[PDB]
Amino acid sequence: DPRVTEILERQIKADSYGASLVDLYGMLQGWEYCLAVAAYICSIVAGAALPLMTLIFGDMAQQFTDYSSGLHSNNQFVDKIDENALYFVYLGVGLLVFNYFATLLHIVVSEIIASRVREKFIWSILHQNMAYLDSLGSGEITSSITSDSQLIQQGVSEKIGLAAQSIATVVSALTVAFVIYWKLALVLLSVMVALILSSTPTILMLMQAYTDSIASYGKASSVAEEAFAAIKTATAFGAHEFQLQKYDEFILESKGYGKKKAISLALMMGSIWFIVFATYALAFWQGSRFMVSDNSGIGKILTACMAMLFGSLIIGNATISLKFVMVGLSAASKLFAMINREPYFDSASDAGEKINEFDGSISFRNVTTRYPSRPDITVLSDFTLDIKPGQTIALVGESGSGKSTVIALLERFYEYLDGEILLDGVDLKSLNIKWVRQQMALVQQEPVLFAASIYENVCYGLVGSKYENVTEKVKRELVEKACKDANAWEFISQMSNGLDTEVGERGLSLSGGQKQRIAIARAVISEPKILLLDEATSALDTRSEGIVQDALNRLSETRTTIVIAHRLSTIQNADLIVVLSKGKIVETGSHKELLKKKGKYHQLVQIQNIRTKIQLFLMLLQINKGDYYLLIPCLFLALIAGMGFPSFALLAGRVIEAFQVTGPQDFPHMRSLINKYTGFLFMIGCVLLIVYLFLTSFMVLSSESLVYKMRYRCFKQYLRQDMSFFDRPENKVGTLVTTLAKDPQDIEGLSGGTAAQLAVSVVIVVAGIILAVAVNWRLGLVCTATVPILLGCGFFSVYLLMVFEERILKDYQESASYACEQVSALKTVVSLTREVGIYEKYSNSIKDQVKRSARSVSRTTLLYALIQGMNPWVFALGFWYGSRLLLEGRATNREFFTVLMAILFGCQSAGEFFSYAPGMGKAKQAAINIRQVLDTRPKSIDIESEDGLKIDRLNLKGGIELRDVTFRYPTRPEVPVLTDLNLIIKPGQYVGLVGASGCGKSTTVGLIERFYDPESGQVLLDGVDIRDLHLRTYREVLALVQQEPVLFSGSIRDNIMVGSISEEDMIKACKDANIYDFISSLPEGFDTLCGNKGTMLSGGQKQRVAIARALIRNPRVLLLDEATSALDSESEMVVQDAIDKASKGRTTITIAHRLSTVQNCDVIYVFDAGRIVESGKHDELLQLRGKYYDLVQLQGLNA
Ligand SMILES: COCC(CCO[C@H]1CC[C@@]2(C)C(=CC[C@H]3[C@@H]4C[C@@H]5O[C@]6(CC[C@@H](C)CO6)[C@@H](C)[C@@H]5[C@@]4(C)CC[C@@H]32)C1)COC
Repeated sequence: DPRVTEILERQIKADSYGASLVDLYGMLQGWEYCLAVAAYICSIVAGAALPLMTLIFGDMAQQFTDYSSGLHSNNQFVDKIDENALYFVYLGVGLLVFNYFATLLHIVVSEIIASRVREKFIWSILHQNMAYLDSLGSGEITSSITSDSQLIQQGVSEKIGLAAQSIATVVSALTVAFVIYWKLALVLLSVMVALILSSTPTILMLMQAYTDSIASYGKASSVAEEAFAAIKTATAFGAHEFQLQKYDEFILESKGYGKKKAISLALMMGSIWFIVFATYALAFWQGSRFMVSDNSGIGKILTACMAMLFGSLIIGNATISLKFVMVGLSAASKLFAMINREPYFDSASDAGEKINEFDGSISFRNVTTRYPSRPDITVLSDFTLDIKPGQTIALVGESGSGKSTVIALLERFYEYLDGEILLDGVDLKSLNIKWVRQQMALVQQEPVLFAASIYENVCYGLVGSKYENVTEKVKRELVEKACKDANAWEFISQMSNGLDTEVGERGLSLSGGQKQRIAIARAVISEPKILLLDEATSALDTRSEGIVQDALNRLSETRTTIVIAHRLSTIQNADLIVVLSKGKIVETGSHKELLKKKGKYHQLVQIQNIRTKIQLFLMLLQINKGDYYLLIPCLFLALIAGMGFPSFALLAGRVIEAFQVTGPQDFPHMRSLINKYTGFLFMIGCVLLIVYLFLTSFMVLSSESLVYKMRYRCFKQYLRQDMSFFDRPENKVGTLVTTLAKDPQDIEGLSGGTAAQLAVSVVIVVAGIILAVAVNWRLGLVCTATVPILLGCGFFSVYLLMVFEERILKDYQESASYACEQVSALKTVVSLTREVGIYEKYSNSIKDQVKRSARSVSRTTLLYALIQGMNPWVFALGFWYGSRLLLEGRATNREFFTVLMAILFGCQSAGEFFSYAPGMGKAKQAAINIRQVLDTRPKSIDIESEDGLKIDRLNLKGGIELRDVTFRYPTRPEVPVLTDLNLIIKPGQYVGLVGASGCGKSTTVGLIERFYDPESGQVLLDGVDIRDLHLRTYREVLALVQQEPVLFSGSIRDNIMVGSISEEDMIKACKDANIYDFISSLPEGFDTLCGNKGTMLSGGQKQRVAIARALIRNPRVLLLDEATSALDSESEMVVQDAIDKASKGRTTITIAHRLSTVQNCDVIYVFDAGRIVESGKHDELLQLRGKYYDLVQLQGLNA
C-alpha cells in the first residue's frame, strides 16, 4: 500500500518550478553570450546618452541669454551655437546607431532563447509517461506550445532592452542633474520624492479598485457561463430576465469600483501634472535664489530641471517593460516545470534489453494495476493469460470491465503495480521501451492521419524497422504492398495523384473506413510481431466495416494478436476468448466452449443478437446618449487644460528673459521678476491640477458607464437567440463567455482617459502652433513645419513597437501548428515511436525560422532607430535657425524660448496620446464585433417579439399534434431525425414515447417547446399552429423536465420559483414533488444555496426540485424528457412516484429510456428511423411481438 500509492503518485506528480532570468539566458551557448552582452551594453549606452540633450540645451540657453545681454560678440555666438548644434547632430547619430544595434541584438537573443525553450519543451512532452500527459490533456500542452513561448520571447525581447534603457536613462539623468548643480538637484529631488511618496495611497486605491472590478466581473462571467450552458432550461421556463438580472447585480458592482478607479486615476494624472509644474516653478525660483551667491546661470538651472524631469518621466515606460518581463517569467516557470519533470518511464534513453528473434509470445501473470487518476478503483485483478506465437486472443466484457487496460500495459502507457508480463520469457520492465513499442502495432478505435501525403503517412510506421533507411524506390514498393494487404489500393490507385495525395487539413477528405484502412497499412508495413486491435471497427458503419474487417482478418492470421471487440460477431474465429468483468477473468475458452457454459459470454451474445435485430463613433455615441451630461463639460475642461501649457510657455519665456543679468547689480530686479512669474507658474500648475482631476474623472466614469451598457445589452442579446444559435460550432459557451469578457471591455478604448488625452493633445498642439505664429511669425512657421515630424516620430515609435510585438506570434505559426497537430495525438505518435523524427522536423523548422525572422527584424529596426535619432536633429535645426534670427534682430530671447517651449515641448506631451493608439485597434475590432452582436436577430423564434395570438387559458385543452413533421438538425443537415411524423396527443393523455438510440424521440420536446421549427410540417396546440402563437405565453403553457436536472445558482426558493407563471403554490408544488420533507430537514428552509454544487444534493433530490419547479406553473402539457435516466434505483422509486402523481390531470408526453417508466402510459409510440412503427397500450404491443417486445426483452437481459 505505501508502495502502490507512491507509484500511483510518482506517475502523475507534477513538481513546481521557479524560473528566473538566469534560466532563460542559460539557453545561450558559446558565442551567443557575446550577443546578449553587446545588446545590454548598447541598450545601456543608448539610454544613458539620452539625457545629454539637457546638457546641450542648457548650454545653448546660456549662450542665448549671454548674447542677449551683450557679453560676447556675434562671432563667438555663432561659433558656440554651431559647435552645440554639431553636438546635437553627433548625439542623434549615436542614438540611431545604438538603438538599432540594441533592438536588433535583443530580438535575435530572444529568438535564440525561445527556440531552445521550444525544442526542450517538445522533447520533454513527447517523452512524458502517458498518465501525466492524460492529466494535462491537449489544451494545456497546445496552449503552452503556442501562447506560452510568445510570452517567453516578450520577456527577453526588446522589452527587457527598453526596461534596461529606461533604468539607464533615470540613472544618467540623476547623475547629470547632481554633477551640474547639486544644490538645486538635491532640492528638486527632495521635493519630488516627497510629492511621490505622498501619492502612494492613490496607487494602492487604483490597484484595489482594479482588483475589485476584476473579481466582480469574474462572478458575473460565472452567471453567464451557467446561463449559456443551461440555455435549454432557461428558454423553456422563460428564465431570461432572471439570468439577466443575476448578471446585472454583478456587473453593477464593477461599475461601483470603476468609480473609485476614476477618482484614483484622476488623482494620479493631477499629481503628475502638478509635480511637473511645481518642479519648474521651484527650479526657477530656487535657482534665482541661489544665483545671488553662486552666479550659476539659467543654463545650469535648466540643465538641472530638465534632467530631473527627464528621468522621472521616463519611469512610466520602464514599468510596462518590466511588467512584460515579469509576465514572461511566469510562463517560463510553467514551461520549465513541464521540461524538468522527469518521466516515470525512461523511454528517451537506450537502456534495456532487446530480444533477438522475437517470436511474439506474451505471458501475463497475476497482473494488477490501478490508474493514477482514481487510485481506489482496481481496473485489473490477478490477470493471468499465456499467449503463444500465432494465437488470437479476444478480450470481451461490459464497458468498465478493464479489457482496454491490457493494451495500455503492453504499450507501457501505464504501470502495473503487481504482477509480471513476459515477452518470450523476458520481463517487460527490463526491455527498451521504444523497442517494445516498435515490436507491436496499435490499431486504435479512432484512426489519426497527419497532414502529409499518404506515402508519408504509411511510411511513419517504418520507424525503427530494418526498412527505415533504404532506397526511396524500395520504400514505394513496400508502401504499395502494405496498401494492397490492407485493401487500400482500390481507393488510392483510383485517386488523382495516387500515393502522394495530401490528407488531413489539405488535399482530400477521407471517410472513416478509408482512414482506418490507411492506419491498418501503416501498422502492417513494419511487419509487427504483435498486433493490438483496440476496437478498430467500433467507429465505422455497416457498409465500410466489411472491408476493414477483411483486412484485419488477413493481418491477424499470422501475428500474435490481442483483439478488443465491441461487435462480438467478428471474433467467432478467435483462438481463445477471455471474458472480463470488474477486472477479473470470469471465464475463458473457445467460442463453442463458452456458449455451452450458459455464462456471461452467452448473455453478451444474446444482447448483441437482439440489438442487431433492432466610422463607428456614432454607434457607441448613440448607445451612450445618457452620459452627455458628463461629456459636454469635458470639452470645456479639455480646452482649459489645453490653454495651460501654452501659458506655461509664455511664463517660461518671460523667466528666461528675466535671467538676462549682466552682474550682481541686476540681481534685485531679476529676483523680483522671478518671484512675480513663479507665482503665476504655480497658480497655473494648480488650475490644471483641478482641471485634470475633473476631466479624467468624468471621462473614466463615462467609459465605465459605456462598458456596463455594452455588457448588459450584449448579455440581453445573447439570451434572445433561438436554440439553433447555441448549437453552432462558433457559438460555444466558452466562446460566448470569452466574447462577453473581452469585447465590452476592449470597446473602452474609445472613451475615458484615452479620449480625454486625445482632446487635450489636439487643443495643446493647436494652441501651441497658434501661439508660436502669433509671438513670432518667422519662427512660428519653421517650427510649425517640425510639428508633423515630431508627431510622426512619436506615433511611429509606438507603431513599430506594436509591429515588433505582433511579429512574435505571427512568425511562429507554421511550426506551432505542426507541433499542436503532433501533440493532439500523443498515443499514436508514441505508439509509432515518432518522437525523434517529429523533434528533428520541428527543430529544423524553428532553426530556419530564426534566420528568416532576423532579416525582417534587421530591416524594420533601421526605421525604428532613425525615428529614435530624429529628435536631436530637430533640436539642432531649431536652435541654429533661432540663433540666426536672433542675430538678424528678427527674434528675441523671450520670443525664441516661448516658441520653443510651446512647439517642441507641447508636441512631446501630446505624444502621450499615441501611447493609447494600440487600444484604438482593439477598440475598433471590438466595436465591429459588438455592432454584429447587437444586430443579430433570430429568423422566426423571437422570445422578445410581442406579435402573435394569445392562448386563452379558459378554452385551453392541451392537445398536441405533429402533422407531417420533417426535421433535420441544422448542425448536421445530412442526417434526418424525424421524417413525415404524424402524432396526435389527446387532451389529458399520458402518452409515452419509446425507441432505440438515434430514433429521434427526444426531438419531440424540442419541437413542442419550439426550440426549433420543422422544415416541413405543422405542430399544433388545440388546433392552432404554434408558429402563429405568442411565444412567451405558449411556453408558459408548457413545462419541461429534463434528463440531467439543472439548478441555477441561488436559494431553493429562487430556483423553484423560476417556473412561476405569476407563496402558497410554491409550498403546494414542493409537497407534490415529494421534496418538502427534505427541504424542511435542511438547516435553513427554502434558502439553501444549491449553486456550483453548493450542497450537492442527490440526483433524486435535484430531480424532485426540478419537478416542483415545473409544477408551480400548473402546466397544461408536462414534458418529461427522460427524467429518470441518471438516477439510482432507490431514488428512482420516489422520483417516479412524484412523476406519476404529477401526470394526473394534464397532458403528459414521456420520452423513456427505461421501459418501466412507460409501463402505465395510456398510449405508447415506438420510434424507428424517425417514424412511428407501433402504437397502442402495453399489452397490445407485447402481443404484436415486434420492436417493443425486442426492447423489453433487451431491458430484461441487461438487468
Ligand atoms: C494602466 O492600468 C493598468 C492596469 C492596472 C495597473 O495598476 C497600476 C499599477 C501601478 C502603475 C504601474 C500603474 C499606473 C501608473 C504607474 C505610475 C506612474 C507614476 O509616474 C511616476 C514617475 C513620474 C512622476 C512625475 C510621477 O510618478 C511614478 C512614481 C508612478 C508610477 C510609475 C507608479 C506605478 C503605476 C497601473 C493593469 O492592466 C492589465
